Amino acid sequence: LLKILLTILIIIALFIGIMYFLSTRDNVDELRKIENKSSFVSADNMPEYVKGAFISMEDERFYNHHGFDLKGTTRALFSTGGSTITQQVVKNYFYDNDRSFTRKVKELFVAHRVEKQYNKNEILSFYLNNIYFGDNQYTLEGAANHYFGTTVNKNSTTMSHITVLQSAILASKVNAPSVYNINNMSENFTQRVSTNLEKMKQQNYINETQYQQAMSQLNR
Repeated sequence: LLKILLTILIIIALFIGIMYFLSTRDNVDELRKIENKSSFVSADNMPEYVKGAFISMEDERFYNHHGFDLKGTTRALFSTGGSTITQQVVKNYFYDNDRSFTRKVKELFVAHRVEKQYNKNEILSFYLNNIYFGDNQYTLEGAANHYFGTTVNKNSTTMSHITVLQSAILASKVNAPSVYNINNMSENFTQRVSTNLEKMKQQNYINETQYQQAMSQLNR
């Protein structure tokens, strides 16, 4: 008996070793291809409320972990469905197409590589720069200009910068239901972006004067 559960260990292992060999490759720095994007901006060149508008909702402890976050993985494993900003990256670039257990696992193997190789600001720039804001917008810059006419490059001087409110909108589309329309937001959506403005105030990405600003704006 103690050997039957063993013979199930080495198969999961064999399957995990199977899993590894299949992640290769799937090789970064293919990930660096992103940077050529016409409207590519880098996170260091954005406001900190824009950075946090995503961090706080999606990956509340980004610069901490090294790819995997178990307290959000357990919540996904229903001790309460979160992906690290690193895993989303991986998936979005490579696995944008398919989901399967045999993918989510190797997606852990790949995300590991990208933490090994890149740094947190690089990473988070692939994330913010290859994601869908539901209008055929896959860059935060594209989406920002496209929905509000504002920019996310803090060094910008030609276009008007992006407001606090707007950040929580775009952060909160990223993983909203395909139904959640930024052009016309639902009571259900306009409460989702709020769950967000709270997570930034809470996490200190914004102050109470900025916070009320958005929520008055949201209720405008």
